[PDB]
Amino acid sequence: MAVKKIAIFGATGRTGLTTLAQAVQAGYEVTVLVRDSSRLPSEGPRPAHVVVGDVLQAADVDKTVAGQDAVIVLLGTRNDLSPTTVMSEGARNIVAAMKAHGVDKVVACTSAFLLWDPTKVPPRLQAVTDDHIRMHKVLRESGLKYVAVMPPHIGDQPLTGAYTVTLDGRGPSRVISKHDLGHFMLRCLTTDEYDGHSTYPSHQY
Ligand SMILES: NC(=O)c1ccc[n+]([C@@H]2O[C@H](COP(=O)([O-])OP(=O)(O)OC[C@H]3O[C@@H](n4cnc5c(N)ncnc54)[C@H](OP(=O)(O)O)[C@@H]3O)[C@@H](O)[C@H]2O)c1
Repeated sequence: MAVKKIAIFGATGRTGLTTLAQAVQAGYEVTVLVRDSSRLPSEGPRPAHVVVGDVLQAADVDKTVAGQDAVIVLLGTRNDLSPTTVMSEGARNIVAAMKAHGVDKVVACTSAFLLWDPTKVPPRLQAVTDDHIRMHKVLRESGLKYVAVMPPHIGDQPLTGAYTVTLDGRGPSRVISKHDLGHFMLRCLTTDEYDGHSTYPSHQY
């Protein structure tokens, strides 16, 4: 069940690339903000609008949010586990841009670790999780219609469209395919029922 319009942050990442592809195939008119467009597939279905810039730069974010109906956030740091503020700085700029333009809907990916007992989060992942927590707080405090997508391990299994979604939020499987995760990000554009909730998509493959 697919849908049509939007801006994607993090479209060049693992989940971003398939979310972008699914969004264009679905019929969405998609804008992306990318640091470097050579990381978009010079092949795959082409976004309506590519803007080159940095989510840390407010004016770049403002340009990419202008005129959108909703915002999808798949920012991340790849396999870099170092301390970072990119996601929380990005979220702050996204919130400011959404407020200025009257955009209300943001679907943003952090991590299922925000649903764990904090004493059980793997220490090596704590610096990244800290910035996920910072980003989530920014989005919660914004008062915008915010779906918090908190996935467990992101796998590479093909798209099923058959995953489960648990609200607020633990969840019985510890994996979600990147393709199913992107499918779910876009599904969240089709309904208000997850707004203000945390969501944990998962599946057994
Ligand atoms: N198992 C897992 O890996 C797992 C589990 C749970 C949650 N998560 C979280 O899920 C999210 C998505 O992960 P993923 O692996 O699909 O993403 P990823 O491969 O880490 O991609 C990160 C994306 O963010 C973009 N980005 C980074 N810094 C930026 C900046 N300053 N300005 C603009 N764009 C920037 C990257 O662009 P560039 O291409 O220019 O770098 C890329 O598009 C991440 O937050 C991750 O921590 C991951």
